[PDB]
Amino acid sequence: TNPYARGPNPTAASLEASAGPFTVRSFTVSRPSGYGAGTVYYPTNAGGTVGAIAIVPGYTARQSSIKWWGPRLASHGFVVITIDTNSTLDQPSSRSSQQMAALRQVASLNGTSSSPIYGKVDTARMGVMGWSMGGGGSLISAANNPSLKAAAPQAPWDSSTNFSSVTVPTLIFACENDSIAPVNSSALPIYDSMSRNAKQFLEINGGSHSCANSGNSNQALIGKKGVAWMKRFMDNDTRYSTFACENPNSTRVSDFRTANCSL
Repeated sequence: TNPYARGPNPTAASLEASAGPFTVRSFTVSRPSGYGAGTVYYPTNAGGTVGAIAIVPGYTARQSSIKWWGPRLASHGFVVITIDTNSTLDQPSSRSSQQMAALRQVASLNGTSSSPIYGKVDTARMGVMGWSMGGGGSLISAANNPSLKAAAPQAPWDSSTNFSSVTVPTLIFACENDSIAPVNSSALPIYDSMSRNAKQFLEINGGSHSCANSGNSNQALIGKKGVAWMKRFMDNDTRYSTFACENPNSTRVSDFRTANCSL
């Protein structure tokens, strides 16, 4: 038995719903250490300790842009911290440092008896997500921290597109009609550069730069893929191999690629 498997056996319907099986609670981090602000989402009675995911917004943006991932991921068995950065103008490298500082504080809170997540986290199993410059920061986090178990940035941008060192399983959400971080100069070159990992490229048909943000029109598919990826690679949970690695064969997807990802 896989010691990290949590929750009921997945179905397409349960992964496409607005929330999974677990009840979610949240709190604001009182004294954030190394980043601007944080909200922690966590499940009640997930059946064991769970991995932690840190999510960072883009340039000029705040937690609201990426908030929907908190309850969505937490309700399937993850502790999620969404952050504001020290300044909304921080660059991707600074976003990566703040993302890792947020994970370090979640690990610290796991050992803090007064914290609602006391004893709820497996601090050896962490993942990174983020939008735009926060997506580039997530790739920087993966490159610099290969002990991370999964990355799933959305519409990523960085000055450099070369992430060939990344060995962390990485799902790239891309937005077909992005005019801010255009797919052909950002998300797709980033994806192509990664030769050392399990990876996936999922481009949302007709999507603008904000196509995976809170309030987007593809939460069923995007949330299914995000949860399935984190389940498969943070929990080593082979019940999610098909969901994580399959082509959706959906009109909502304009481009799908995957490598080293077996059904």
